[PDB]
Amino acid sequence: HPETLVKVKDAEDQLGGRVGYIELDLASGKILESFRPEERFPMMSTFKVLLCGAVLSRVDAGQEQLGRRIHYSQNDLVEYSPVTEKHLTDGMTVGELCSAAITMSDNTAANLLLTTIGGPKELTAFLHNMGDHVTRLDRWEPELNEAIPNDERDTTTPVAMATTLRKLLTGELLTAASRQQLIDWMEADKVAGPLLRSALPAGWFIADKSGASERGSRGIIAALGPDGKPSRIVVIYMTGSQATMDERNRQIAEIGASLIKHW
Ligand SMILES: [Ca+2]
Repeated sequence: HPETLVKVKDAEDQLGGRVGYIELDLASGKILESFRPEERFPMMSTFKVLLCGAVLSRVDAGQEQLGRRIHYSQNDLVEYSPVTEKHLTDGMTVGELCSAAITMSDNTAANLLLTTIGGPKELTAFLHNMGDHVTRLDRWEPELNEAIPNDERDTTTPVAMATTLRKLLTGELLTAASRQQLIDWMEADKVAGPLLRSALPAGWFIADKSGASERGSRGIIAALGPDGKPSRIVVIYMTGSQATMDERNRQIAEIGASLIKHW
């Protein structure tokens, strides 16, 4: 029942640490509501959407193909690689790797993709090149995660991430086909059930990507809207608390319910 902003502040009171929140209109790009919009939070696995954005950009520039098959070895596997560990013989295409990174948060998939473009620093250059001088990626998986306190490495701000996500999903930075492919992968997210999706009514569209660090942090970026069409971008970051994963998940779910009931 509580207003979104009230619920967000409540969440922070309960969890400790900091909670960052922003809602932007997809069409206009106007900020509808926010909390700690310009403060830095760790991106965690939410960066994987940006990564595949840079990938699709290379596809649009004719420097990459989603169908290009990549072979790797057991030496390349890092923690949490549910998809890539199953394809040591047949490998995976660039498209499949992006699907795995986004829909399953596969870590090796992200690392392989990062190699195709020259590493974390090259992703940062891509961000700078599209007008995002705030967001920065510094490390690989899984080090880029968890999460030492307000160390600026591998961080963004609610408003920076939201603005950058809007530029990727709308506008002419990517071709229409690539824009659709990006949101398609996000729609198929398979590991964000307990979050915003748990509070979404029937017939609503949602495309999202979550992130998490063993202890302290949690995040979700999403494009959602009623009647099977996305109309708003929501970004929620949490960090610096000693609360359990269950509590973190619950608070996000409650913030999502407030957003919907007050749409
Ligand atoms: Ca507070």
